[PDB]
Amino acid sequence: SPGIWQLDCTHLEGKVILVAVHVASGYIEAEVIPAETGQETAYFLLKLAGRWPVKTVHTDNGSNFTSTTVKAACWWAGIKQEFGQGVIESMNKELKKIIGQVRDQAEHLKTAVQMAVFIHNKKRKGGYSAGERIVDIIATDIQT
Amino acid sequence: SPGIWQLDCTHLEGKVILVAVHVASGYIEAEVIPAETGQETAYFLLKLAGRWPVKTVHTDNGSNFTSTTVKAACWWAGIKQEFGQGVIESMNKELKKIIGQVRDQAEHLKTAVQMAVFIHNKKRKGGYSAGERIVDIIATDIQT
Ligand SMILES: c1ccc([As+](c2ccccc2)(c2ccccc2)c2ccccc2)cc1
Ligand SMILES: c1ccc([As+](c2ccccc2)(c2ccccc2)c2ccccc2)cc1
Ligand SMILES: [Cl-]
Ligand SMILES: [Cl-]
Repeated sequence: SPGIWQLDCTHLEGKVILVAVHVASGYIEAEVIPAETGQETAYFLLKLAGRWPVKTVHTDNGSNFTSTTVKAACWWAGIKQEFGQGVIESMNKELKKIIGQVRDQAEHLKTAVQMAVFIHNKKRKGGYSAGERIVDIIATDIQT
Repeated sequence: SPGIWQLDCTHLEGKVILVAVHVASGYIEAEVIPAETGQETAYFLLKLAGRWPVKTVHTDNGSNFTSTTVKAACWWAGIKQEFGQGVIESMNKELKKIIGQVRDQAEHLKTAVQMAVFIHNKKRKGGYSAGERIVDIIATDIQT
């Protein structure tokens, strides 16, 4: 299902990392956020939905989606919560693994996170990359 | 040329808006940044290059790309500066136009910017939208 995304937060170095995964492809979008709050979640959701066709979002922490600010962002962008596993578990530990490997390539964690996203999305696995798969899935979906 | 992006900053309400446009499609990515600095430009460049295949970036303010931090981000991500107009002028005023129209739909400007990106990218112009065009262009490019 091409419009389904998974969104969670993880923690590293006293900071919070919001990680979104496009389920059908394994492509990730991530941001280091200053605090685990509804405001940050809502702003990220609105940003993502303007960049990719987001129809439903799943999470492993349902409480992350209860705040008025998150519900208003889902309302405006027309997102609904996905009510129904292997891919997502493998992308987050793999993201932390890649972060660990490039941590010394930047001063700040936020920089290393985006180096990790870049490596993850371009890594051919075979054997296309997640980046190649999301664009194929969406482009195929557009054309009927 | 599918890997070319244009990046500039604009100003509204005492704030700075970084606007990136994928030249061949008119798709936009934008962020309200706290300051017009090399650090913010570099972080945005690294983020963008992990999400789309960025080969060259053009700007209407060449000085925006001279800081060690921006050059290091371009080095790491393998981006080069594009050395060689209608589309970009039409997207920024159009973004400010859409922002003006939704400004009262959110408290903060940063929220309205991302509502404006969302509307812009989904607007069918015919007659596909910029979002549809970038995915078609990239997916076509991948497959030879
Ligand atoms: C490999 C080696 C060095 C960096 As550099 C850097 C800065 C502090 C500690 C360790 C590495 C870097 C550039 C941009 C953003 C984050 C880190 C770096 C290396 C050479 C010239 C400029 C910057 C990246 C990859
Ligand atoms: C993010 C930014 C704005 C809203 As609204 C609102 C509009 C004007 C000033 C302040 C907030 C909102 C409406 C209803 C319930 C919750 C939030 C909003 C109102 C009307 C149209 C679009 C958005 C929601 C989420
Ligand atoms: Cl850094
Ligand atoms: Cl707001």
